[PDB]
Amino acid sequence: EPCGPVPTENQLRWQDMEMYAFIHYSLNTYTDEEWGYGNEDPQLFNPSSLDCRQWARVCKQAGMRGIIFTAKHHCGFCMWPSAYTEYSVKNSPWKNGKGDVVRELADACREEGLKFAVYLSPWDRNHPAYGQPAYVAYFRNQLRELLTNYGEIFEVWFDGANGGDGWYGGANETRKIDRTTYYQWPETYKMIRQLQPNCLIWNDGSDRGDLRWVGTEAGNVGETNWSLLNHDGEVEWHMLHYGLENGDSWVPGETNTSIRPGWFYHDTENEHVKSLSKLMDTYYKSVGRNSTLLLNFPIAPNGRIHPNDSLRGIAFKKMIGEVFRKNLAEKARTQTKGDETVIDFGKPTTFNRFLAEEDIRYGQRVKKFLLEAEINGQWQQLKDALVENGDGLTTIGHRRIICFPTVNATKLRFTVVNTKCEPFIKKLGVYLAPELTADIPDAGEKKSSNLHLFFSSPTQMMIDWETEQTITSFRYLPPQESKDGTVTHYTLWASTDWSNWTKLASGEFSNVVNNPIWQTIKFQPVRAKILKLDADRLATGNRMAYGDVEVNLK
Ligand code: NA
Ligand code: NA
Repeated sequence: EPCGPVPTENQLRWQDMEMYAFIHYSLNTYTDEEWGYGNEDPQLFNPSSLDCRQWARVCKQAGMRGIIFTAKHHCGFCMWPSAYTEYSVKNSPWKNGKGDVVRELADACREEGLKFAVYLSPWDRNHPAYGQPAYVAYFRNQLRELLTNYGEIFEVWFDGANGGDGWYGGANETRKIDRTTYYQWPETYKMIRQLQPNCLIWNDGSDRGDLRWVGTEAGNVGETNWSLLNHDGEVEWHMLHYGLENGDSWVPGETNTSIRPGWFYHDTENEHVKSLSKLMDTYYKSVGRNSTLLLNFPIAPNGRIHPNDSLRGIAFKKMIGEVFRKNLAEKARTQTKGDETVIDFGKPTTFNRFLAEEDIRYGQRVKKFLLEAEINGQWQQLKDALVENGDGLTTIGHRRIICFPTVNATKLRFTVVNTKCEPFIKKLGVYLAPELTADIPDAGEKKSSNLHLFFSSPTQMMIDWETEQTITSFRYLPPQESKDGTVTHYTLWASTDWSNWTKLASGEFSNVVNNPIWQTIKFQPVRAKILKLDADRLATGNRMAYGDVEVNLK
């Protein structure tokens, strides 16, 4: 009964995993860097307390259905005793060079009932022949090892990220490849299919794999999300984030992000494990937007996931269970006339979530829908409160969840406005999510939790919005866990065009160490799109830290 491209059985089961974990752990875990350069010393790999069973337990307790593990990241250090390199745990002090992290994690996923997956970085900064054909054969030999010796692999991840320069066996060169042709993916893809016929291939930047990136690391996919791409030709950013309405291939998007600002463990980020409200936001913008959530939990130098991350994951899984515990549509009278479905609760009913699912076994069909609630005898249009322009009511696909201000309503109407073919709605749901407040245990809410906060480097932090903003003040809170990167001087810029621009500040945080209270920066209202905070000397370290920041508006 189909309509446009349809997913394979593998792609259906993957989609139903809903959330699974990423785990990043490499030599740069020990150098406090997001990337390793390729000459990090394997002697660094010496955790005091490694336990892959803890990783699996933590992930399972956050509601993850599997784990994708960095068997090898960009620096090229291998987490399993490959036959093809010495740059691996064969030559680390951990278990006297006799350990295999891929094995222990595979076993632990098995023990905890989690699916297991591997990330094998195509870009390799250690290998002397990177960018030459000999590295391609090395890559495949290693991939053969991972898909032969560790049981069932649910996904294989080929990062598109490439920074050009690396140690490269001592050459210290910057090397350029043609990403469309260098890795020779088709021969590699055949091997994957042969060794692991149930495995889904994620790739970005070249030959289409079974899954696609969503074009950002922030943890969202488009409010419009077609699980389609075309098989051939270049993929624009817009196609990653929103998919392609008439794409000739089912290539569903995977929403990847970290539970911390960085992918790897950093001590200064222990205070910034994303809050419950931020993760719920990500949930609604991944699982709630026809995607899966790939949430990264990094391993600390001691070989364990940090307890902050663990506690937050549990609070997250708990809240998701609470929001969706009671489908209010279940007791209601539901009927469909034409393109209109009315859920009649029979009495005034309080809710703030709507959920629809298409039966995507038969493809993705809905292009546009409407939501109305009958409030005091009058129909009122609802919209997606998480979408800034438009009502956000376009595609549905695997699952679409719509948040809106809580209403007290006797009926809700769901209308399929536009569709490719006759829609097959497999499920409809209505729910009352509880208030997200700071005092929820382990929620970790901060004033900055849902600001788009990132750094450029350790003098400078930046904030930005989607729309343009009239900013009347800015506040800085020093770190309260430890004082390592406390900011003493500060200068603060605003901007409308990303060109850094205009200066608000010049100051000095007074007695900020012996008195870590909120610091307020005074300035005339600026219209701005971006803020820019400079650390002008850092009290005890090399990366500026903060407890929290607040941006006030008109
Ligand atoms: Na393919
Ligand atoms: Na909140």
